[PDB]
Amino acid sequence: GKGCLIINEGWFGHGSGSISFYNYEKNSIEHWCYKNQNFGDVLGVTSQSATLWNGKLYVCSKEDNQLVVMDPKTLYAENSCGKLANYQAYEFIGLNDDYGIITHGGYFSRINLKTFETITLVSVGNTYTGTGSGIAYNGKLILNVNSSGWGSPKVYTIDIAELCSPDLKPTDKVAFQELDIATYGGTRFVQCKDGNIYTVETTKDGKNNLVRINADFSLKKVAMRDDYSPSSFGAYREASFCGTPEGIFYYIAGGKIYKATFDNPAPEETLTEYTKEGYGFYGAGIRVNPKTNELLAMYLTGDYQKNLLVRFNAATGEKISEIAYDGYYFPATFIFN
Ligand code: CNC
Repeated sequence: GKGCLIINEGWFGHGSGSISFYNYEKNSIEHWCYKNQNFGDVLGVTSQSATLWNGKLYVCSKEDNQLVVMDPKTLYAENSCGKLANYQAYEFIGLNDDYGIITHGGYFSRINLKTFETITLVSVGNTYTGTGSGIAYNGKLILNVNSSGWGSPKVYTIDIAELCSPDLKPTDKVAFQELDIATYGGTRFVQCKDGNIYTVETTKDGKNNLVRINADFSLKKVAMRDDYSPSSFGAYREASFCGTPEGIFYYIAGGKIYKATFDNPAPEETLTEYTKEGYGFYGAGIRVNPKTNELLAMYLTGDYQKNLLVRFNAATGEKISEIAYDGYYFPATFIFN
């Protein structure tokens, strides 16, 4: 069936995160989709992020069941990992066939994708401040470090081959370089068909730059809208910044959706002026499906009891559909398969 997955934080203090399914053909929402496919097994507490990697869906939770690896189509569990570490799991970042990264509120971990052995790296620069998103690119991990913490760490690059050493120990001072990309909050990484990476700098003074990272790791910057906000490391969520392989980017700025490019990074024109009265953005806020030309938007009310998903045309901004539903879900992000 045509649709999208919604990763839910879940109701902190009351139950787990969960996976909902917005069926577009039915214009219906189905809840607890992982649970109902896996004989009552559940995600952890605060399911914040998921990642597609080598045909599997990795779903992170901050606490308890910190990682579930599942089939993207069926949601049948490959591995329900339980607690990986004494650090909160934020995101999964793929390195290769053998290894991934788990980001945290302080440090980051290497995870073996066969065994689930989790090694937390405690002496890699100022990654003690927290790690957000990241991406594997041209033999390097590009890592969103919490620039708001002590020492103002900028984006790190780390050699994947060094990270993937079979002799890696938690105290190894794995070499890094800093890129000139301040990330005072959480950012995201988009790979385009040019073979470059796109991300969002947010500086100490709150200026937002769209940053192209080249295959050489040299930078080109252009100013985004000043009213763009990253996600806060105070309560880590995936940032709103996303985009297509064609170089069309989307972000939330001043509570409105913008379509942007590298040539038009700070648009005055919105994608849409859509509101529903008393619904505000939550979680990641937006994600684009490049395969369908669809932008999905997630909202809830001020008391968190009522939820809204809206599906737009990603080119023109016209509303295709919406669905309103009750419950303490706290939507985190969208996944398209
Ligand atoms: C609103 C909110 C929320 N909060 Co606060 C945020 N942002 N929060 C707040 C505020 C509560 C009061 C208010 N203004 O309504 C506010 C700003 C004070 C707060 C505070 C904090 N929050 C924090 C975080 C990280 C979190 N918060 C969430 C619970 C995050 C929530 C999201 C979620 N998925 O649950 C959240 C969006 C919704 C809570 C709610 O209204 N639920 C409905 C209500 C009917 O249920 P309830 O059981 O009575 O809710 C109570 C608890 O949620 C409690 N509480 C709230 N946050 C925390 C955090 C912890 C660690 C603990 C033990 C309790 C809480 O306060 C609520 C009383 O109204 C969280 C899941 C968000 C996220 N997705 O990461 C997350 C906890 C993750 C985890 N598994 O540990 C802070 C550490 C932020 C910071 N750096 O200061 C801090 C810790 C407070 C503490 N207890 O020590």
